[PDB]
Amino acid sequence: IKQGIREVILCKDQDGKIGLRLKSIDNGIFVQLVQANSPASLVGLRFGDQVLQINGENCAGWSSDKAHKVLKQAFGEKITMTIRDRPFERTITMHKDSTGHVGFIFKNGKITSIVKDSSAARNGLLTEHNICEINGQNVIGLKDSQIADILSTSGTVVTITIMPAFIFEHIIKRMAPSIMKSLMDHTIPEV
Ligand SMILES: O=C(NCCc1ccc(O)cc1)c1ccccn1
Repeated sequence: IKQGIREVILCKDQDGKIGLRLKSIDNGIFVQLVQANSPASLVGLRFGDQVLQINGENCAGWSSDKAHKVLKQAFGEKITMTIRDRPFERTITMHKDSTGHVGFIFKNGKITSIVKDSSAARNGLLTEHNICEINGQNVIGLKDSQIADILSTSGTVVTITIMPAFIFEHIIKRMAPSIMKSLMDHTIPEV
C-alpha cells in the first residue's frame, strides 16, 4: 500500500470497454471491480483503488451512475486517471510455522479469529476484516477452499491485504457474487 497518488493512462479495448466498475464511497469513487484481461488490469488498477481524477476532472461527490456515464462519454484513445493506492487497506506480512500455519481462521473471505502464539497473533492481524489479496494476488470472490489452496502453496513469507469488513461490504453491495467470482481479476500481473 503505497503513499502514492499516481497517474495511469488507459485505452478502451476493441469493444469499447476498460473493464472497471466504480462505487461512490464517502464522496469519493473507488474500484469495485477490475475485469481480467482488460485495459484496467494491464495498467494495474486494483480493487479498493481510489479514483481522484478522470481526464483531469475531480470525482468528489459523483454518484456511481455518473462515474460510469463519464467513462462511456470519454474518447478512449486516451483516458487519464489519477489514483490513490488501495486507501482502505493495509498489508500484513507473516511467516508460517513448521505446520505451515500463519495462525487464523476465516469464513467468506473474513478473518474471524486469531490463534494464540501464532505469527498472525505476533503481527496484530485483526478479525472482522475481509481478505482482499495474498502475496499481491486478488482473491475476492473465490471460495474459502481456493484461498486455503493459495495459502498452502505460498512459501513461508505470506502477505495478506485486508480491509475493514464494514467498508468491504459497503464497496461490493449491488454487485452479484457470481460476477465477483468469474470476472474479478484474480491473476498475477503481466510484465
Ligand atoms: O451511461 C449512462 N448512464 C450510466 C448507466 C445508466 C445508469 C442508470 C440509468 O437509469 C441508465 C443508464 C448514460 C448514457 C447516455 C445518456 C445518459 N446516461
